[PDB]
Amino acid sequence: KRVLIKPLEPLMFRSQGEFTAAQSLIIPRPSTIAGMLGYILFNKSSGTGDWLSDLTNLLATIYGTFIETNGEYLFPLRMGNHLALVDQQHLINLPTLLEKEYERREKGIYELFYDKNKLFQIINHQDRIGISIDKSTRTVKEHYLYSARYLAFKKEVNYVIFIDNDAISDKINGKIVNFGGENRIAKLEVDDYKVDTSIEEEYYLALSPILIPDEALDNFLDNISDYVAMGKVDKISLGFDIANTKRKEMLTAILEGSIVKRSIIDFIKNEIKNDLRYRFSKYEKIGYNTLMSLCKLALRKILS
RNA sequence: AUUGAAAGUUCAAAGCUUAGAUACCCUGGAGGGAAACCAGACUUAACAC
Repeated sequence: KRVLIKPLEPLMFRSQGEFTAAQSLIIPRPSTIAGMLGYILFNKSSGTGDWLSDLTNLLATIYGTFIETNGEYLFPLRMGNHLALVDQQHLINLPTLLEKEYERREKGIYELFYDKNKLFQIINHQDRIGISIDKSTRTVKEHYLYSARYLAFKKEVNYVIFIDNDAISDKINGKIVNFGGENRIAKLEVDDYKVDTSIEEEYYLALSPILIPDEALDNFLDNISDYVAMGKVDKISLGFDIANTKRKEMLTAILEGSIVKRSIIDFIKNEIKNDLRYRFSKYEKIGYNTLMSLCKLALRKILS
């Protein structure tokens, strides 16, 4: 039902190329969680060139990711190039604060992203530099000096997701998994948890990157205010497929932690023919289009 | 079936070099070899009567 991913050690979720150190994301993308879960549930017989088909077959609908620090729940929130983790008690008045007056707008939002921001109390950015040594000289092998900015945790942190199917939630319990990038470790634990679904509010929080079908890109973009009140829109890669050893895709997405307006739902519902409808239904199945209500902890997918 | 897999911050490297516990500094100042004390005490023996 509810799955807590507890990182045993600093993590690495590489983003935006490798070219001082390569930076890590705060919240891992849903493709990473889906890939770890499929890695657990894998069987070496269902192979197909469609990574997400073989991945949707291995599991069920996964709901987006947030932070459980110590009983508290933190949620991503971005204003544009400004990520933060806030407890939902500060998301309540947010829509009121959105089309509130100007100076009150900046007062409130910059009090949220700076003092109410619980990111740095939780997250440290730990640069790690490694090298490679040739086994006969015992001096650094030439050209092998790499760096990466890992995501260290000051206090114990969990990533929270919700999975619908309860059959896999038995062979997922207590598994030690290779969560993330350069061979780091996290533990999964499964617990029964109660979460509402599909509330009809006006302002939702993108818990996961809301994908855009690359057909309504111009449509969605040239009038952007109609769908997102605050957040970031960026072209993101969908990761790396283990089977064929390639990058996955690139799609414009509404980065997790954005504030979406109810209209976006109907918009996405009107711009998908059967083909890409099935495609993006799969995408949502593995966990991309997850919304939460600023009211309370109540999730819903956009299409499903 | 994870923007993945793989990769030792490793190698060489003397806390060394110059550098005086030295300079100035009286065992001196104060302090009576003094205080007390009789060169004195006393006659005895013998026989005669």
